[PDB]
Amino acid sequence: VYEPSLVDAYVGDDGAKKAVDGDLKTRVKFLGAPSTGDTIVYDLGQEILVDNLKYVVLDTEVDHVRDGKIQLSLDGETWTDAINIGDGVENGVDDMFSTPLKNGYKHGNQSGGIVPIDSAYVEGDNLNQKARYVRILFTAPYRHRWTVINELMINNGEY
Ligand SMILES: [Ca+2]
Ligand SMILES: [Ca+2]
Repeated sequence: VYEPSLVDAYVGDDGAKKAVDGDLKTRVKFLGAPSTGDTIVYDLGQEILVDNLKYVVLDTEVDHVRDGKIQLSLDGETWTDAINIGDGVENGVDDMFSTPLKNGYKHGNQSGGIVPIDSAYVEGDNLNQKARYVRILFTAPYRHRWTVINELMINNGEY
């Protein structure tokens, strides 16, 4: 069994381990704006029955995903939807300074104590998926912001 790690991304980053370190306060920035079809891909380090997936950022984070799918895979061949973000249509520049709450994210007080109150997240629940890899797939460009991840949280961080 191995620690999770980044295996592919559309752009360089300021420390990819920070997305999967189990610490909702540490965050990685991917240092560019996404285009349709771009991905960020992590190895989970072992096969896991994924019941719950959360993508967490701060509740004011402007570098949140606006249009994309967070997907799971067991084999690197089939990717299965877990979380849908946005409508798949490019947002305008008017959305550049929006918080994640403007784009359908939940606030931490909705999380039953799992996500801090000052943070926002999207979630897939009751997923019933076996997985070894997780990715963000961008379904539209957003030229005005980069991408930050505080955590891709698996099964609420349980053992
Ligand atoms: Ca983190
Ligand atoms: Ca959109």
